[PDB]
Amino acid sequence: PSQNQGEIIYIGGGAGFVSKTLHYKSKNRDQARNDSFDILKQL
RNA sequence: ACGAGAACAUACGUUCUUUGAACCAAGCUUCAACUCC
Repeated sequence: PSQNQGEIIYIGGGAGFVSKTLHYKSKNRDQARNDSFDILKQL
């Protein structure tokens, strides 16, 4: 389902952690382990 | 047996007349009712 135009945004319907945040800038790996530690280490 | 004796510096009279504590000025700026399992 991408890319259609693409004019798509996520409105806050419980769309997810990575929808609400911004820090998948600017690589796949270090940001994934960063928020991995950040949310699911302290919980 | 005094340059002395007697003699209110007194009477009358509004600190009073006219005068906006005013003029200008957004309770506003930035925010996802949300994340996780």
